[PDB]
Amino acid sequence: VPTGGDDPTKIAMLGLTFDDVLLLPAASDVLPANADTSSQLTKKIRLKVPLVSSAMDTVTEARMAIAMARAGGMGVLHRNLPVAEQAAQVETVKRSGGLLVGAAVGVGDDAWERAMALRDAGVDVLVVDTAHAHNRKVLDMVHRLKTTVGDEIEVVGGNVATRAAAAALVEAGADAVKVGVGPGSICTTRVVAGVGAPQITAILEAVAACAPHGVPVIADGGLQYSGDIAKALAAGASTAMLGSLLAGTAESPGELILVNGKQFKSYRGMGSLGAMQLVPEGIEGRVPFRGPLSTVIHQLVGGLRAAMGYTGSATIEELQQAQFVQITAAG
Amino acid sequence: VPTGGDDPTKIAMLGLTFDDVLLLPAASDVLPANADTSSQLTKKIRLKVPLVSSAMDTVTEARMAIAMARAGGMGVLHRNLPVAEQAAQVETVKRSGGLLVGAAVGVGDDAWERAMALRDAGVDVLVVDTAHAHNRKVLDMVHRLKTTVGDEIEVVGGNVATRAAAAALVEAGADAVKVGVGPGSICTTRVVAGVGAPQITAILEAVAACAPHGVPVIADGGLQYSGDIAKALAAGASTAMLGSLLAGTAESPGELILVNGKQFKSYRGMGSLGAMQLVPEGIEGRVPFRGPLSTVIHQLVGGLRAAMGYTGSATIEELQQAQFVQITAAG
Amino acid sequence: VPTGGDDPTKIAMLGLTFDDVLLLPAASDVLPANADTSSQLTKKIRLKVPLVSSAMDTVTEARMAIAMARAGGMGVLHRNLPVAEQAAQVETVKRSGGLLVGAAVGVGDDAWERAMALRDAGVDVLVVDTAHAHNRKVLDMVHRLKTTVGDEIEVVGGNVATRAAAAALVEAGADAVKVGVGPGSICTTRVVAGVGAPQITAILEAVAACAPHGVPVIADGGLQYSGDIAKALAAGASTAMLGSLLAGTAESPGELILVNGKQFKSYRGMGSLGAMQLVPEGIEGRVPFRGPLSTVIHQLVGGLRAAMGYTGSATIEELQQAQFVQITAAG
Amino acid sequence: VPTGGDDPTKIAMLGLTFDDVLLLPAASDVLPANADTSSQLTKKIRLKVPLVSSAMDTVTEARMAIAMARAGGMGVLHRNLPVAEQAAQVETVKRSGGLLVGAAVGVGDDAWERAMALRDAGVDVLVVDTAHAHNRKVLDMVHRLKTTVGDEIEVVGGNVATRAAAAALVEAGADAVKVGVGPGSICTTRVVAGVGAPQITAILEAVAACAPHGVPVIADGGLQYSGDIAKALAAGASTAMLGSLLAGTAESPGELILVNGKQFKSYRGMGSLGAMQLVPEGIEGRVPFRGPLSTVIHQLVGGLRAAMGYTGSATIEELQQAQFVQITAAG
Ligand SMILES: C[C@H]1CN(S(=O)(=O)c2cccc3cnccc23)CCN1C(=O)Nc1ccc2c(c1)OCO2
Ligand SMILES: C[C@H]1CN(S(=O)(=O)c2cccc3cnccc23)CCN1C(=O)Nc1ccc2c(c1)OCO2
Ligand SMILES: C[C@H]1CN(S(=O)(=O)c2cccc3cnccc23)CCN1C(=O)Nc1ccc2c(c1)OCO2
Ligand SMILES: C[C@H]1CN(S(=O)(=O)c2cccc3cnccc23)CCN1C(=O)Nc1ccc2c(c1)OCO2
Ligand SMILES: O=c1[nH]cnc2c1ncn2[C@@H]1O[C@H](COP(=O)(O)O)[C@@H](O)[C@H]1O
Ligand SMILES: O=c1[nH]cnc2c1ncn2[C@@H]1O[C@H](COP(=O)(O)O)[C@@H](O)[C@H]1O
Ligand SMILES: O=c1[nH]cnc2c1ncn2[C@@H]1O[C@H](COP(=O)(O)O)[C@@H](O)[C@H]1O
Ligand SMILES: O=c1[nH]cnc2c1ncn2[C@@H]1O[C@H](COP(=O)(O)O)[C@@H](O)[C@H]1O
Repeated sequence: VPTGGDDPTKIAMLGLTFDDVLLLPAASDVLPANADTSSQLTKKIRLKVPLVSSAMDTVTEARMAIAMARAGGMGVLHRNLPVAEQAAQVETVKRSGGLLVGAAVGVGDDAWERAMALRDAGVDVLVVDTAHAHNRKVLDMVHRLKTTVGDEIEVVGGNVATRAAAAALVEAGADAVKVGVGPGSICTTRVVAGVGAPQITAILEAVAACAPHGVPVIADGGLQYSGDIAKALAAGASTAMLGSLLAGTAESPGELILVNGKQFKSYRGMGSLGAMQLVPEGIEGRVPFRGPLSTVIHQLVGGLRAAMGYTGSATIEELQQAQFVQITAAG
Repeated sequence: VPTGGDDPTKIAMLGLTFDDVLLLPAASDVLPANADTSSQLTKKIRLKVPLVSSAMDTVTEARMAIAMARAGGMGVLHRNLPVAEQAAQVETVKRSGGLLVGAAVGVGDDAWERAMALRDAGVDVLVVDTAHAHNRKVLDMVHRLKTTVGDEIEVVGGNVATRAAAAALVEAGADAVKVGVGPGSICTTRVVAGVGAPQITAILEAVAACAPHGVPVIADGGLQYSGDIAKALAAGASTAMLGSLLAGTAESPGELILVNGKQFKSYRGMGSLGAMQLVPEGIEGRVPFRGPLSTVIHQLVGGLRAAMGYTGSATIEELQQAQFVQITAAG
Repeated sequence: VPTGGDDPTKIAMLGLTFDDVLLLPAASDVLPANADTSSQLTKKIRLKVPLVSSAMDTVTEARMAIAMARAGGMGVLHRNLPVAEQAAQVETVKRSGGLLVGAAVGVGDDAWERAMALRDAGVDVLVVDTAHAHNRKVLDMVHRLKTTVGDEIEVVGGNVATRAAAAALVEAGADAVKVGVGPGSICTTRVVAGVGAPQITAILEAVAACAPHGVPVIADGGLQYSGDIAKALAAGASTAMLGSLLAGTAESPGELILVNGKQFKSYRGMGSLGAMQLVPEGIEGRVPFRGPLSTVIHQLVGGLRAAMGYTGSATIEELQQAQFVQITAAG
Repeated sequence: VPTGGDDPTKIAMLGLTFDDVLLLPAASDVLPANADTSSQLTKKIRLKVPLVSSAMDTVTEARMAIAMARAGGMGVLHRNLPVAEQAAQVETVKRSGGLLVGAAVGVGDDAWERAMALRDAGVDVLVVDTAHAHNRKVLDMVHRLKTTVGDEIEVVGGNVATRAAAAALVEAGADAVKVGVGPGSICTTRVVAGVGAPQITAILEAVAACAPHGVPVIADGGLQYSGDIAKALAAGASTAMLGSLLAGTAESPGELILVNGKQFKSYRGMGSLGAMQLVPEGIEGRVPFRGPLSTVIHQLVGGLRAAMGYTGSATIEELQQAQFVQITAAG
């Protein structure tokens, strides 16, 4: 084996991230303005815009979930707060009309009670929200939710970064599989634990397990540019979950911060010391202030529309069949 | 598949840019001073110097087109201005002697009228000027022009970045095919849409479709150094179109700008907010002031001549047969 | 041969370092808090924590060896000092309870006398401490020690970076093989001599020779993050030796240094001019002050535990079977 | 073809530079102090130290040639000066004892007269000094010199970067072949002409043509560290020619320059505007002042000796059989 040892499987794959690839232009009769950006969030729920906001306490509370739903996407309410409060945020979103909303739950002691309170509040999507879904506790939670409230509520499981892990969630009954172990902008898992999976390869592998069962993949983490949304969907994801790209917006939690004449907002990992309050796997940082969500989403969707025009993709299902070119460091 | 999924065609190629390769020296009896730099712009038009200036409003108006023609190349007049004015710039270039000149047209409502006004003004080359020529509207425009005014006017189509797209333009009747989707110095398509094609690979692929039909390829975008001109031609292009490298010159539109003691000129993408006035795919920037065009062209051609000496290429047609070595990031 | 010449063996391998790989998550029922971090230092000695401190005069004297043993690892006392003093440091560590301790010896004139004085002082591990163990003098020293004091003392040999070199140490009787030629943070061997071996590949190759004989591999040098510890063990090492990561701690030799408002400690290679006092193969540098050792070890072990959770490794022997993904420069 | 087009030979090789490889340690009974560093400069001339100074007007005049010879290497006197003066510098070196000395000649009108004046002055080595030796004029000059003065004078030809070019020089009668097109620290040929060949691959290819005919290869350009000398020799070169590494020394031409409190000397390409006085292929720069040559050579040879110890190379001929590991950008 060229890289050492005698086991060809020790280094299992070459992992590509978004920056490693570009979408190739293809024959197109699709104008960007006329592309259909709708896509499956879950087996039953289709969004007008294939974007959901991260379940983080510096990204999604009720204000963000309302704005996301109104822009045609969805918010996933974070779970770093009392059950009663999270449930009350779900109610607040429902007070603002017939708006879709999701909410995160863990697999800890209080997770089941949280899930039931969220169901009672009228939540549409429960997101079983872990760093590692390839685990019997997580698979059991997904399965139990699906068997208990699955007729009325769609159940997302995550996160995973391999084909086997995605397959396990599918078998447990997940209505969507969320992909991303280690790629987040505020993530330090790669350096703390040495664990991760570059996101284009992780998506390609998860989709290989999920698409044949009609289960949509949510690409979660590592998206830095609107072009990354198109790349993630072309790799086969059906939606993208965004943290950093939405944390700078007016609708995200937190105050404006002024440093050296420029405006920022705080953005922190849910595994940072601050969020957990220990061996943290995220940092506390800041992102540039970006203005209203509606405006940010317009630009992100605009980039996606451009990609759909270049690739001749009339729908997201067509974009999922687009081809890449791999690029070098020089590119 | 080592990079993920089970489809070997999902990642279709490894795309190389100029910085990824060097020309290998070869047996040579060619002195740089004696190399013949002439090359086909189109099937019928041969230039003394294989360089044309970009159809951009911070690169080519009448002054630049005149200087380019006099230096042995050609200018392509930009189309971000009224039809009457563009036509009047064509006339101005013709007032300055028997000088070749080209002009850009789109495929919009006013494009046909623009094309006819340019023909009436005496234009030599019409450049159907789009970001994505692999499209029925663009192919139809090329074909219609070629069938209508093709006896007197050469018709260039672009831009493309794949073999299939180049083949389509050839079949539509293009007299030259322009290659470059995403490589421009002021381009943000790669980050906004996630779309692009590294230029050495794009040229190699376009040439595979164009050379067998005797259709010249114009390498457009991404050329940063005189050495890149030689690389582009060696990959099989017949001419290079330059934006950034010519925008700093006296003959380009725009005033001198002084910042921190150094001289610059503005250089902006035609897809920047400023040029379009929205989801822009270019930036507004600045380039160092470079002095007279004649001097810049002398240096660029000097570098090309050096390459022809090292590779033993007496003509551009010989240079098109030269070989590369691929280099690493360290190189 | 694509890279030149006609000999496929001239460039023998593609060498990967820690930064080139990530651990892939796998099915897991292992909680990080419940993982067993114990591992073989040598054939007979098992540590609670798979970490030993470098035999360097800015990393390990008696204070560090005591703290390392108490944290569940071990210190290797440096040998840049008189025999009587090194022996006295061994005694000092033994005065502090039933604590494991190692000590370095060379292969020079005084090395045997040093080894015997260390044995008399009660040392548990002798580390034959060289930059290049693939040498008859080094192999002879290992063998002689093992045949003379091997019933009571475990004998480590190093350093190596190839399968053949590791095999030679195994045959000489080593109780552990230490791997690392050129990877240290303060090392300049790569630039001075042009010699080295990227550490993931070096570990994979050494383990291929050592594991079949039940000889543990100590990964020595180049570990910059807690995640690198997990990577090294997953590549098949049984323990990691740390210099830079422990040199910033309270228990390391040397005073606090204040530069530009921040706190540092000096950290220097044993092949630096200063340490040898000439063609040095190390630098004299500084590392950020890190606080108490106990705290640093907690964080390092915390990262390892996280990796064990993600990979489903209940023990270090299980972690040694984990798989990698290779990543690109972009990642 | 993965990188584009249908011709597998268009991109002929993957070119490695020094930074792309490391020497692998091997079984060794060689102490660095006892290695034999002697090596063939030409078929007949063996140096004690395998180093020659570049024929550049900021590196080698009589003072440098004397110091190089005394250190066991050789200087090549530059030719950017009148014939009478260059000849007088050769005489000056001969006045200082039985010291070896070389001198550069071109292939221009005055080159033959220069060569004869140098022969009359007692030169030992004539270096036919060009940027591209794969040329009938250069091959003819080499052949004519060898047939005319070859009994008393060794004739070096260069530069080349391919197997074919090296083969041509061998057939012309060269006593050594100098390798390096584009790698020099002050070289801009790579960006001006787009031409070059990474030096490890260039050496491997040249050696494939030269070693079977018993013709030594001189590695010229791109050596930045003492470790690069060992790499070049291991790739099969017999000596290394140094510009940048020797330009900072007391014995090089030029005055000390003080900028921002630090000491430098000027170092310029022979293809820079300044040296030629136009399309330059070198820059005018500065290098840190390094002190006496004797000291610099001691450190360079010290690094080489270290490499010989690590690789078990008792002689340079043994070092030429050493193996590499290829490293990644991360390494
Ligand atoms: C505190 C939580 C959440 N984060 S996080 O906030 O940083 C985080 C949140 C969401 C997605 C993430 C995607 N990649 C990295 C971290 C992500 C990391 C640590 N953590 C775990 O649950 N770790 C863990 C890991 C493996 C296990 C296990 C527990 O028990 C069985 O096997
Ligand atoms: C405003 C124009 C021109 N630019 S530009 O100014 O930035 C630009 C100009 C010239 C060459 C370019 C080479 N690469 C990138 C951009 C380039 C980009 C956006 N644009 C389009 O026409 N986009 C578009 C794309 C695909 C389509 C489609 C329209 O309809 C069918 O399929
Ligand atoms: C002074 C000592 C120790 N260092 S060090 O302090 O920089 C050093 C110490 C420990 C581990 C190291 C891992 N890689 C690099 C250097 C390391 C380097 C120089 N050195 C040698 O012994 N060199 C040497 C090399 C090869 C030989 C040989 C001697 O005789 C036969 O073959
Ligand atoms: C002025 C001289 C010397 N230099 S230099 O000073 O920059 C230079 C000097 C020495 C080694 C060099 C190694 N690589 C690059 C440049 C090097 C470059 C330009 N030059 C040439 O002779 N160029 C040339 C090239 C190819 C030809 C040809 C002439 O006629 C036939 O084919
Ligand atoms: O602390 C953390 N460490 C690692 N990943 C996190 C953490 N907090 C949230 N995440 C994940 O990172 C995603 C956001 O990534 P981003 O959009 O690149 O910033 C989130 O949706 C989570 O999946
Ligand atoms: O706004 C833009 N975005 C992307 N490409 C552009 C834009 N404007 C012009 N171009 C193309 O970029 C080329 C100039 O590239 P440059 O020489 O690298 O600066 C032009 O000839 C166009 O093909
Ligand atoms: O001067 C030196 N040059 C090269 N390697 C050294 C030197 N001194 C110590 N080492 C080795 O570098 C290891 C420390 O590496 P680090 O943890 O990356 O700083 C040590 O355990 C030694 O194996
Ligand atoms: O102007 C120049 N351009 C390119 N190569 C040069 C020039 N002048 C000298 N050289 C070559 O560069 C070598 C020095 O390279 P260096 O040791 O990397 O600085 C010289 O021995 C020449 O072969």
